[PDB]
Amino acid sequence: WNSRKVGVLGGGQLGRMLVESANRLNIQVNVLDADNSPAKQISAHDGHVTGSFKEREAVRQLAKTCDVVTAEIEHVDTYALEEVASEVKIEPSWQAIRTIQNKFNQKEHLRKYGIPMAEHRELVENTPAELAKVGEQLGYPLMLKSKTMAYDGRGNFRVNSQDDIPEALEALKDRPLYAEKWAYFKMELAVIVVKTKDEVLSYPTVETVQEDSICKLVYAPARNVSDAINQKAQELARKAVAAFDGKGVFGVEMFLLEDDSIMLCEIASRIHNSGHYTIEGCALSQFDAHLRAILDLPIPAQSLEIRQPSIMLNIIGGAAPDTHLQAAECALSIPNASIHLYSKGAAKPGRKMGHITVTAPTMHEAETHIQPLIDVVDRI
Amino acid sequence: MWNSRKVGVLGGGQLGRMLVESANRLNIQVNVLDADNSPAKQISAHDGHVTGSFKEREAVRQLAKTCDVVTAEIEHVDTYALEEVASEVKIEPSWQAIRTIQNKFNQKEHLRKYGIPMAEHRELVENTPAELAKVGEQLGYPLMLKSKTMAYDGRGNFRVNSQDDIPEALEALKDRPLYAEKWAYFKMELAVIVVKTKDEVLSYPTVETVQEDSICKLVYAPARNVSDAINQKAQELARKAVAAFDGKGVFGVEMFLLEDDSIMLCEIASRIHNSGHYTIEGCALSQFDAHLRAILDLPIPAQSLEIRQPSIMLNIIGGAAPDTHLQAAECALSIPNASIHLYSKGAAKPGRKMGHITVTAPTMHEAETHIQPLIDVVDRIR
Ligand SMILES: Nc1ncnc2c1ncn2[C@@H]1O[C@H](COP(=O)(O)OP(=O)(O)OP(=O)(O)O)[C@@H](O)[C@H]1O
Ligand SMILES: Nc1ncnc2c1ncn2[C@@H]1O[C@H](COP(=O)(O)OP(=O)(O)OP(=O)(O)O)[C@@H](O)[C@H]1O
Ligand SMILES: [Mg+2]
Ligand SMILES: [Mg+2]
Ligand SMILES: [Mg+2]
Ligand SMILES: [Mg+2]
Repeated sequence: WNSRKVGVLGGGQLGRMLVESANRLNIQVNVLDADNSPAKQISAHDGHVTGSFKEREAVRQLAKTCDVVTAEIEHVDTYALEEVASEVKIEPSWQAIRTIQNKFNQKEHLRKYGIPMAEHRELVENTPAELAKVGEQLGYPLMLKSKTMAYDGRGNFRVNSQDDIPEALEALKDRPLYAEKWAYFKMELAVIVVKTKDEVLSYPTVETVQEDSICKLVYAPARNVSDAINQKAQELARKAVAAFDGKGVFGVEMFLLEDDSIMLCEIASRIHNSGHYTIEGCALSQFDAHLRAILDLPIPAQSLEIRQPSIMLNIIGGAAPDTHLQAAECALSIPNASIHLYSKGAAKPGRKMGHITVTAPTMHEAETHIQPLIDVVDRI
Repeated sequence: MWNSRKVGVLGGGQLGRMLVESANRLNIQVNVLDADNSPAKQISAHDGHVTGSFKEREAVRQLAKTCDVVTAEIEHVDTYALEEVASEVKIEPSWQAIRTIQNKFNQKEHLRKYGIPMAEHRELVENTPAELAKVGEQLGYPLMLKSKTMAYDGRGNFRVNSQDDIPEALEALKDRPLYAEKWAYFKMELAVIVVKTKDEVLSYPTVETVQEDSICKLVYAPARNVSDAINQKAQELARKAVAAFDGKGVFGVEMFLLEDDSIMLCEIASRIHNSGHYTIEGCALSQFDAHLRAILDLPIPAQSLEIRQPSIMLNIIGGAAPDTHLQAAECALSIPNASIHLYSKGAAKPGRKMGHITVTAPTMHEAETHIQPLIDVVDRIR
């Protein structure tokens, strides 16, 4: 069962956690990324392919040596993937990844399936006049969005008023964009879905908190949220994921609106930051679940249940190249703190350097244990 | 710079591997001393590892020259090279400790003065039936004939039902230093994992262990059906045993619970032990996380070794077939809340510890129910 070889496009922390799981199962993983990547570092064998998963020919080498190829990002060359689909299984599917990696197309496909979402207008002209018109239809503020290559919200620009139109466009020059109606959410939610060969399952709904457009915190499960909203959100995520072909873990972002209704923010065709808490909080982490789904191995549902309330805090670079080691050093003394350093090295501000996951029998207790670290992070 | 230190591990097996697993999470470098491609090395792709044996003087010397601290994943190492190197590298736990622990007759003779309860025993100065018998005549039958040295998985012990048994005994444990212990009729076996640090002595809760063909099979944590009085008594015994040795690190203590509720020591392991594998999922800080911090003087918050939910651990022991462990692993895939750990040792040999499965649940009763089918399976295959 475990003699197959899994190829992973990307060798960052996501790829790494993934390799932690395969290692557990003695399943070989061949990472395609820079030599030395966080993920090649815990997997000492010769099967790895050095290069970019944006580069056609490497992806080609990866493929020809693997039984299944998967990705640890949604910005991979799905055309290069399309080429080898003859040679190797690809999961999830490259069409699904293709639709998904372009934020506008993902939304329009989803619309066919009736998924609650924020209204938007594709921007064909990229002229301040075109945008003014949208503004009139959608109102301010508006969230100007890049369709592709999007992450950490570096390709998004909040347009508060007709007057920011120029800064917005200068900000997001040379890209296809769409403008989306503003989501007045009271909380951001996320659900990790496991799409298998036969079913679509999900972990419980959690609460995500981004600072500076970057994920800073996750509370699992979501604080002050009725089991119903929880289910609803889950139920929604599963349905949105089902509109895709292929297997594996999908990260689903959502918005909790003031009336407690739910809208989809965006889907990620791969294991995702919101789910790192499953390492310590559930029987099978999303990494475990991903491997299993793409190789058709059983996935008991109770294994995706949350064992104890957990709170995950990302370690993000600050200006000083050690800060991440500062957060971690502090972490060493937080009770019930589980520390994950990414072995990326020296920090660049805003880079994801590691994460700390804290558990306790109750959320309150967990919040109490981690505050001091949260504090340290804020201050420094 | 706390995690910039380098850790040398004498031994690259499953235990060292799990140690590496912890070091990896803290991004701490570990230089493994063992054969190329050993389990621990496989998840550690750097060029610092040492190729050779933990029983080998110079290899041990070489490794030492390469790190800040040397620790071990096994008891059977050259404590004479470590003594040679003590002025060059910190070694934790102490080489003297491992030196004493590695010889079981010496370990127990050391503990006798610290007043630890244990079985009566007699060293065998000659491995002559003539000798074994007079011994037979001193502690009665049946008795456990045991090699003081290179012991594991009972691969060095023989139960001696009686005199007719003798010759077999000697032949099985031929050309080894031996000792003989009076039989211990326990009503159950228990173990406590202890951690010695620069300023404290911590411990995990007591668990119930179950051996089969003298190899550890399962672990129930905490121990089922043991009064509160018993766990304390157990915790104390263990901690008392540990205290008789110097060094920082994790130690495992195996005890016997007798019919009358008294506990006697079975053996103490100078390092991470099978009894604690459940800590990976049962606690915030695993025994492996604990060991690394202890030896590096890093904080170990106490609440981090408290158990989160009941758990049961089961070892995947090889059988006649060298792929059966995959069969157990494979059945595990379907057990609810079962976390599979496979060691990457290759084809199985009989009795080899191939990997382990850990199942947790809000209650032991539920953990047991989940696990049963897996047990049923492993047993079929025995
Ligand atoms: N219409 C909107 N209204 C309000 N807030 C929005 C809107 N779109 C985005 N946001 C805020 O922007 C954040 C980042 O948006 P998004 O997830 O769409 O960007 P990204 O670059 O895709 O991020 P990621 O790092 O997750 O790939 C959201 O998590 C939410 O906080
Ligand atoms: N006197 C004794 N009476 C009865 N059983 C005994 C006795 N000594 C050992 N055993 C049985 O043998 C089991 C394994 O023996 P022991 O730990 O001494 O050997 P070992 O080779 O050191 O094994 P390991 O290091 O793998 O634990 C004990 O757990 C116990 O159940
Ligand atoms: Mg995104
Ligand atoms: Mg997002
Ligand atoms: Mg032993
Ligand atoms: Mg033992």
